[PDB]
This record gives sequence, C-alpha cells and structure tokens, in this order.
Amino acid sequence: HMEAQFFTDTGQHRDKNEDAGGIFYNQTNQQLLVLCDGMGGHKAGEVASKFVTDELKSRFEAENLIEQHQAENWLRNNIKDINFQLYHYAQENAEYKGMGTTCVCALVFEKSVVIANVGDSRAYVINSRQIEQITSDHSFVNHLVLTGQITPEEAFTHPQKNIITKVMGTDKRVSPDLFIKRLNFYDYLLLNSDGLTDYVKDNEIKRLLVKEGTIEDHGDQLMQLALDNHSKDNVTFILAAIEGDKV
Ligand SMILES: [Mg+2]
Ligand SMILES: [Mg+2]
Ligand SMILES: [Mg+2]
Ligand SMILES: [Mg+2]
Repeated sequence: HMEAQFFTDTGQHRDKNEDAGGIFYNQTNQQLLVLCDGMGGHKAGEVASKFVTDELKSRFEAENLIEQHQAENWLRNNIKDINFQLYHYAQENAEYKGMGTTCVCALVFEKSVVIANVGDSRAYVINSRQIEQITSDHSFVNHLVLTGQITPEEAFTHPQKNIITKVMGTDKRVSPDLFIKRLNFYDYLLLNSDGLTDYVKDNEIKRLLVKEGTIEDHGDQLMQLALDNHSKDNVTFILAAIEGDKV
C-alpha cells in the first residue's frame, strides 16, 4: 500500500456532490483506490457513484489476497458485475432510471498498479520531469479529438464537451479499459474526477507536486487551485505517494 488521501469538494457551482470514492483495504491490507463521477446530466448521480464505490469496497474487503497476476481479471469481472447490478437497480426504480457513473480504480502492488477505467475520470503518474495520463477518456470530445475532427483546445468549449461514451449503469454490458503501470521512477499516483483536470492543466499539477510538502499539503493546494480556476463541477481526487525504492 501507499500513503494516500481522498479529497472531495462540491465546488462553488453545484448543488450536490455526485462524485464518490475511497481507499479500501482487504484482509491482508492490500490497497484499492476508487473514484467515481456520478452523472449530473441524469437522475440520481450520487446514488450511482456511491453504489459502485460501496460495491467495490464490500467486494474487496471480502478478499484475502489478490496477487498482481490476478488483478486485471478481478477488476474487469467485478466492474462488469457491478455495472450489471447497477443497470438493473436503475431499471427497477423510476426515480433512478438513466443514472450512471464513471469509475477509475487502482489495485496497488509493490512495483506496479493495475487500473480499470470506465468514463472520463483519470489516472496519472507524475515525477519531477513528466506527467503521464494512463487512462483514455471515454468522452465524445476525446473521440472528436482522436479522429481529427476538433483540436484539443476546442474540446474545452465544445457544446457536447461533458458527454461521456462509456458509463457504468446505463447498459447491461460494459467493457472497461485495463492498464498495468510500473511505478518505478514515478513519485505520485493521482486518480481524479474531471472537475479537476477540466480546469487545471497537467503541467500545473506536475509543478505543484514537485514542491516540498506532505500528501495533505499537496491535496489541499491542488483543491484550492481547481477552485481558484472556477471549476463548475464536483472536484475529487486521490493522491498517493510512491515510495522511492530504498538503497
Ligand atoms: Mg458528475
Ligand atoms: Mg467530462
Ligand atoms: Mg523520484
Ligand atoms: Mg465531473
């Protein structure tokens, strides 16, 4: 496990916080990082994001040991099952129909992390020289950027800029993206909702994290930066320190 902390804020421009997440431990104290952005454009976004977070917490705490070679399958299978359960929970309740959430999550190992992603929340690794986004946004504007139809600068003002193209809960099937990332030579692992990176640029995050400070120092400063940039969304992230391999 890593030293890690969860940070969330409703933001100045939202009535409710539909983001969710947490840092959970299984029976041998392995660590699972979870972050979910519940959909505000649809009903009951906080129900959906906390449904997925609660399910991942309960399922992970019931495990004794998930070794690195089992992690991709554990995450893929549990995300698919949770999506299935959430879809039918929504179908069975008219006030929830259409609800959904992103999910980015990470199982932590000594030398690596295994990440699953559905939606436009993000995972990054950062060191003093670079910041690498591990995940790829399942968003309509990312589709437009990757197919050459708009520039990445246009995506921030596009009328469909908040639309996402893979979401938990909205269909009985989902295909999460799975990533394995070696942690060697990185300093921080960051999971975040788009309320952060829609308003704070990658190089701003890198510059903040290369400064001295504890995880709580960095997280409070990073949260204040998103708010100073007038984020119009809920802002949530987990910041985790990667321990340099000792001599
Ligand atoms: Mg949301
Ligand atoms: Mg977005
Ligand atoms: Mg370093
Ligand atoms: Mg959001």
